[PDB]
Amino acid sequence: LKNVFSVLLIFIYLLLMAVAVFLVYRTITDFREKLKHPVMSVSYKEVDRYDAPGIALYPGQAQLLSCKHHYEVIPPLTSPGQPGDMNCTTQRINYTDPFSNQTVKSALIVQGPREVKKRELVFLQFRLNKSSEDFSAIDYLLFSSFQEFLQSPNRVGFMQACESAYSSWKFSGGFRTWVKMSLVKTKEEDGREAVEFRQETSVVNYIDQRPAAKKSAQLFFVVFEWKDPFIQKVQDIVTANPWNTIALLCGAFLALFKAAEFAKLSIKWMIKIRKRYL
Amino acid sequence: LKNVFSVLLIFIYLLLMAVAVFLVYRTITDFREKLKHPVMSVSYKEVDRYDAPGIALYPGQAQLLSCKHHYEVIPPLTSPGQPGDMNCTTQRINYTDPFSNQTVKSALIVQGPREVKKRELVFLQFRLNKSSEDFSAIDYLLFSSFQEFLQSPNRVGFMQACESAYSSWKFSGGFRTWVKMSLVKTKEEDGREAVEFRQETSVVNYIDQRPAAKKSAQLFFVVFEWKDPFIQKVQDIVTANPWNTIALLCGAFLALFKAAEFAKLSIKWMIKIRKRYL
Amino acid sequence: LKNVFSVLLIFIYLLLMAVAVFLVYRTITDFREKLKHPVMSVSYKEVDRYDAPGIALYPGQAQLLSCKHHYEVIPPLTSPGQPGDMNCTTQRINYTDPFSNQTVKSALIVQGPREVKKRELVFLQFRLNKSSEDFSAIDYLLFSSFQEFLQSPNRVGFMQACESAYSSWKFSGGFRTWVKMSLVKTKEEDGREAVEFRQETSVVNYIDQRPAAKKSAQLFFVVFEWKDPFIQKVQDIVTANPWNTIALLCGAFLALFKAAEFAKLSIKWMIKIRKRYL
Ligand SMILES: *[C@@H]1O[C@H](CO)[C@@H](O)[C@H](O)[C@H]1NC(C)=O
Ligand SMILES: *[C@@H]1O[C@H](CO)[C@@H](O)[C@H](O)[C@H]1NC(C)=O
Ligand SMILES: *[C@@H]1O[C@H](CO)[C@@H](O)[C@H](O)[C@H]1NC(C)=O
Ligand SMILES: *[C@@H]1O[C@H](CO)[C@@H](O)[C@H](O)[C@H]1NC(C)=O
Ligand SMILES: *[C@@H]1O[C@H](CO)[C@@H](O)[C@H](O)[C@H]1NC(C)=O
Ligand SMILES: *[C@@H]1O[C@H](CO)[C@@H](O)[C@H](O)[C@H]1NC(C)=O
Ligand SMILES: *[C@@H]1O[C@H](CO)[C@@H](O)[C@H](O)[C@H]1NC(C)=O
Ligand SMILES: *[C@@H]1O[C@H](CO)[C@@H](O)[C@H](O)[C@H]1NC(C)=O
Ligand SMILES: *[C@@H]1O[C@H](CO)[C@@H](O)[C@H](O)[C@H]1NC(C)=O
Ligand SMILES: *[C@@H]1O[C@H](CO)[C@@H](O)[C@H](O)[C@H]1NC(C)=O
Ligand SMILES: *[C@@H]1O[C@H](CO)[C@@H](O)[C@H](O)[C@H]1NC(C)=O
Ligand SMILES: *[C@@H]1O[C@H](CO)[C@@H](O)[C@H](O)[C@H]1NC(C)=O
Repeated sequence: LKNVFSVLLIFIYLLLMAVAVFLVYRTITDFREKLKHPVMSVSYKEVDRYDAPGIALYPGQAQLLSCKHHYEVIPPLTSPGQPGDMNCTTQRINYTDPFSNQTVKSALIVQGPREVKKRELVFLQFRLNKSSEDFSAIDYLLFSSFQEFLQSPNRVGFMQACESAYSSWKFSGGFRTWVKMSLVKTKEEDGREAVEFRQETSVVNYIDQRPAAKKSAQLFFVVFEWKDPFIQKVQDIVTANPWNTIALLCGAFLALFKAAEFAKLSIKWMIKIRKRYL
Repeated sequence: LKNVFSVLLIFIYLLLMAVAVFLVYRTITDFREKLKHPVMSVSYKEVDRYDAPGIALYPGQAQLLSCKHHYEVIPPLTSPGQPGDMNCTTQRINYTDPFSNQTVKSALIVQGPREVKKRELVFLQFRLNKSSEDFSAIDYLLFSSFQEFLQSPNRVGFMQACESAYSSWKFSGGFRTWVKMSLVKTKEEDGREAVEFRQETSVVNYIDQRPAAKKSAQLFFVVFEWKDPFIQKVQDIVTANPWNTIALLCGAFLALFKAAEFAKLSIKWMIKIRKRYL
Repeated sequence: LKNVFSVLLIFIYLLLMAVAVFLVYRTITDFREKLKHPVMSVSYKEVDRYDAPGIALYPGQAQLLSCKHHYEVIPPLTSPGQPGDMNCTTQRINYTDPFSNQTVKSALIVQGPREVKKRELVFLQFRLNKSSEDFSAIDYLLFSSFQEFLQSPNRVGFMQACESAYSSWKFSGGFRTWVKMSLVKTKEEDGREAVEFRQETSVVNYIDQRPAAKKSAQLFFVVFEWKDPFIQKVQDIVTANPWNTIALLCGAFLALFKAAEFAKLSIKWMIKIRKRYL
C-alpha cells in the first residue's frame, strides 16, 4: 500500500511539475506574441496532395482562349488563336483596387493544379486583337485555396486581402511561361496564417506559322504547376518548436532545485564550522 | 582508494544514463520514421567545392553546337551557328518515359560546373534548321552528381528516378538563359537522400547579324552556374538536431528523479504528521 | 535572518551556475568557430521598412534614359526612347575587375526601394543606338545597403567585395523585367555578415510603335522591388539559438550532479552490505 501510494504521489507531483512548466511556457508565449518583428524559424512538411489554389488572372481586354488540365506534358496545339476545349472552374469577380481606390480591376480566378505527385498542370491561352500599350502582359496573383474564396462570405474583401499579399507577377506576350509555384505559410502572432507564393518561371519563345493577316493579334500562354510537394512553414522560433522551450524551462527549474539543495547543505556546513570554531 | 572507486562509479553511472537516453532517443526515432509526412527542418552547409552535377539536355532534333567551360565571363562568339570548340564530358543515353511508357526520350547529359568559388560556368549552343512546333524549347533536368550516373549499374533506372525528381525546366530559343542552380538535399525517413534543384534564370535576348538566308534556323543558348556555395539540407526536425531531443529527455529523466525525491520526502513528512496527530 | 541569508546564498549559487554554464558555452563557441564549413540554420525576421539597397548597373555604352520611384503601379510611358523625368540617387564609380585585372568596369549605382509595405519600386530605362554584340544585356548586382557604400572609406574595395558576393544577374533588351529581390544575410564564423540576394524575375515583352527609323536602337527596361518584408538570416546552428546549447549544458551538469548523488548513495549501500556480510 505504501509503495502504490508513493507511485500515485509520483504521478501527482509529475503532473504538478508539468502544469507549472506549461503555465510558465504559456506566460512566455503570451509575452512574446505582444512584441513586434520576432525571430521566425522555417519548417518544411511534405504533402501527398496539394489543396487547390486560386490563380486570379487580369486579362483586361484579353479574352480567355482555352483552359485545360494536363499531366507532365503539353499536347501540341490543334490551332493557335482559336477558342474551344475550355473547361476550368473559373469565377469572374471585379472590385476596387485597395491601393488606388479610383480603379476597378477585373479578376479571372482559375482553380489550380492539386496533384503534385502526378505533375498536374493547367494550361491557359489568351488572345488580344488590338492593344494600345508599350508592354503586353497579364497580371496574376496566387492565394492559398480556391475553396476558401469560393465559400467566402465577403468576396470583395478576400480579393483585397490577396492583393495585400506579396504573390503578384506577370507573364509576357508571345511566350509560354512555365510557372512552378511554391507554397510558403507564415503564422502571425495574432493567429492568422498569411500565405505567400514563390515561383520559378521558364520563359519559352512561341513560333507562329499563322498567316500574316492575323499576326497583329498577340497570343498569351501560361502554365501553372507545383514545383515540389514540400510546403515551407514560417513561425515564431519559440512557438514553432515548443519542446526546446519546455526543455530549457525544466532545466532551469531543476537547476533552481539543485541550488536549493546546495544552499541547504552549505548552511549546515557553515553552521557546523562556526560551532566548531566558536 | 574510496575516492578513485567513487570516481569510477561516477563514470559507470554516467555511461549508464547516456545508454538509457540513447535507447529512449532511438525508440523515439524508430517510432517517428514510421509515420508519414513529418515536420522537417532546414540546415545550410557551405562547401568549398561542389560535386560535379549532371545536366541532361533533350535536344531532340537539335544538334549540339559547342560546349565549353568558362570562369565568370563569356568571351564573344567567334561565329554563331558554326560547330567547333566542343569538349565536355557528354554521355548520350535514351530510354522510355516513366510517365508515358509509349515515348522514348533522348537525353544528353553534360558534366556541370564544380568550382563555385571561381564562378565556373558551362556554355552550350544548339542549332535547329527545320522545326515543326509552336514553341521552341529544350527540356533539361539536374541531378545530384554526374559521377553517380557514370558509375551507376542500372543507367536506365537512374534516369527514370531523376525524371521522378522535381528538377525539370526549359530554356527558350533565340535567348541565352543564365541558370543559377541551387542544391537542395532532403533526407527521407527510409534513409535515401532525394535531391532537387532550385534555379534563378536570367533570360537575355540574342541579336543576330547573320544573313537572312540562315535566319530560318534557330540557335539555343544556355549557361549553367552555381548560385552560392551553400547547400540546403532538409531533414526530420527530431533527427536533424538530435541534441535538442537528448536535452529534453535528460530534463525529463531528471524531473522524474526529482519527483521521486519529493515523494520520498513527502511520505516521511506525512507519516510524521500522522504519528504526531495520532 | 537565516531564511534571508539562505535566499541570498541561493542567488549566489544560481549566479555561479549561470557563470559556469556561460563559460562552457563560450568555450564550445570558440572551438566551433575554428572549424570550417559548419552546419547553419535559417531564421526569418520581418521588417516594417527595408534599408535602401544599392543596384549597381553596368550600362557600358548604354545611356540611362529615365529613373523614377513608383508605388505598386507603372504609369504608361509618355514617350519611349526619350530622356527626362530622371531623379534617383545615382553614384558613378568604375574600377578594375577583381577576377580579370586587365578590364575596368563602369558601375552605375542606384538607390533601391525601401518601403516594402507600400510596394515601392524603381523603374529604369536605357538606350543604345549602335551595338556590336551577340546578346544585348546589362549586368547588375545588389549589395546590402546604399548608405554603407556612400560613406565607405575605400569605395573601390567595397565594390570588389560586392563583386565577390553572389548576387549578379542580367536583364534582356527589348523586355521589361520585374525583379523581386529577397535579402539573405549569412554570418561567417569570423564575425562579418555576408549578404546575398535572391530574385524572381518576370520577363515582359515590350511592344514598340515607334517609327522604323529608330528601330535600330534598343531600349532596356527593368523594375526592382522587394518581394516580401521577411529577411532570411543564416547562422551557425549552435550560435543562432544559444538557448538550446544552454539547456543541453544545464541538463548535462544536472545529470552529473545526479550521478554524484547516486554514487554517494551506492558507496554507502555497498559498504553496509559488505559490513553485514563480513
Ligand atoms: C470538360 O468540359 C466539358 C464541357 O465541354 C465539361 O462537361 C466537363 O465537366 C469538363 N471536365 C472537366 C474536368 O473540366
Ligand atoms: C465587371 O466589369 C463589368 C464591365 O466590364 C461591369 O459589369 C462591372 O464593373 C463588373 N461586373 C461583374 C460581372 O462583376
Ligand atoms: C480611397 O478609398 C478608400 C475607400 O475605403 C479610402 O479608405 C481611402 O482613404 C481612399 N484614398 C484616397 C482618398 O486616395
Ligand atoms: C478578335 O478577332 C477575332 C478574329 O476571328 C474575332 O473572332 C473576335 O471576335 C475578336 N475579338 C476578340 C477580342 O476576341
Ligand atoms: C578540350 O578539347 C580537346 C579536344 O579538342 C580535348 O583534347 C581536351 O581534353 C579538352 N579539354 C577539356 C578540359 O575538356
Ligand atoms: C537512341 O535513339 C536512336 C535513334 O535516334 C536509336 O539508336 C535508339 O533508340 C537509341 N540509341 C542509343 C544511341 O542509345
Ligand atoms: C506503361 O508501361 C509500364 C512498364 O513497366 C507499366 O508499368 C505501366 O503500367 C504502363 N502504363 C500503361 C499501360 O499505360
Ligand atoms: C543544318 O544546316 C547546316 C547548314 O550548314 C548543315 O551543315 C547541317 O548539316 C544541317 N543539319 C543540322 C540539323 O545540323
Ligand atoms: C525629382 O527630380 C527633381 C529635379 O527634376 C529633384 O529636384 C527632386 O529632388 C527629385 N525628387 C526625388 C525624390 O528624387
Ligand atoms: C570611368 O571611365 C571613364 C572613361 O569612360 C574614365 O574617366 C575613367 O576610367 C573613369 N572615370 C570616372 C568618372 O570615374
Ligand atoms: C591581376 O592583378 C592583381 C592586382 O592585385 C593581382 O593581385 C593578380 O595576381 C593579377 N593576376 C594576374 C597576374 O593575372
Ligand atoms: C543616340 O541617338 C539619339 C537620337 O536622338 C541621340 O540624341 C543621342 O545623342 C545618341 N547617343 C546616345 C548613345 O544616346
